Amino acid sequence: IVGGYTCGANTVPYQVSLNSGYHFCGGSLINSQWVVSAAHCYKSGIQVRLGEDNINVVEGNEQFISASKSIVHPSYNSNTLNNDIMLIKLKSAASLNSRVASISLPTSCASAGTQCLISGWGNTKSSGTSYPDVLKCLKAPILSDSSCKSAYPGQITSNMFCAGYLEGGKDSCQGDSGGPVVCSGKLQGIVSWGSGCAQKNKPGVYTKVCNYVSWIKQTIASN
Ligand SMILES: N=C(N)NCCCNC(=O)[C@@H]1CCCCN1C(=O)[C@@H](CC1CCCCC1)NCC(=O)O
Ligand SMILES: [Ca+2]
Repeated sequence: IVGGYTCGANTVPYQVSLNSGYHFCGGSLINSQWVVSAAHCYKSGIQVRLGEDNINVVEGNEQFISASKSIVHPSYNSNTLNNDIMLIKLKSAASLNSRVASISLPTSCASAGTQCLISGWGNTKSSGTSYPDVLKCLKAPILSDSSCKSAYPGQITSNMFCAGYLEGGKDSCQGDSGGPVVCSGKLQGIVSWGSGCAQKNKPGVYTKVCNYVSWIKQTIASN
């Protein structure tokens, strides 16, 4: 997260860290047994880490659970990142508590202008590399689809939306992938892609979760 702020230990209890010997992507707990992340974060051998703040220090509120199965969206296109969403099931249910909680799915999509909270352990430098060990947060509004499509001509589909600032300075970045974009208490987005980080006229692009609610519900009930 570039231009963001330290969230504060466990203030975003639904945030998860996907670990394969190291943290490689973020994710969101939707219930005691299921996590939603980005399809491009797909990998074999994933351990889901919950109740995390500093990812390099065992602080006492963590829950480390292995993934039993991963399901990438049937229409995921790795070339364009359209349908960038994947569901991960935990080998055993997590114990929900004040520091480990699930995030609600949207009943409807949000509109441009709505403020959202994006979080992660990704790079904090636009022109450089510096990875924080504690969770970073960023408040940013959903931008109009016209602003989004003007920035990325011919690359934005109906399954995507832009969020951030056209002036640059604040944006998600490498390492934030798969992380949550929560607006009005609902999971509205998943950190997907962008062009660099915090660059003028190059906002972040996110998977539009509201379009996948039915798929999510059907898939988790049958697995
Ligand atoms: N930058 C912002 N605002 N948010 C960070 C999102 C992180 N996602 C990626 O880096 C993804 C991860 C999967 C590989 C690609 N990669 C990118 O962002 C690519 C985007 C392109 C990949 C192929 C489909 C078209 C878009 N580029 C990164 C960059 O431009 O720096
Ligand atoms: Ca820790």
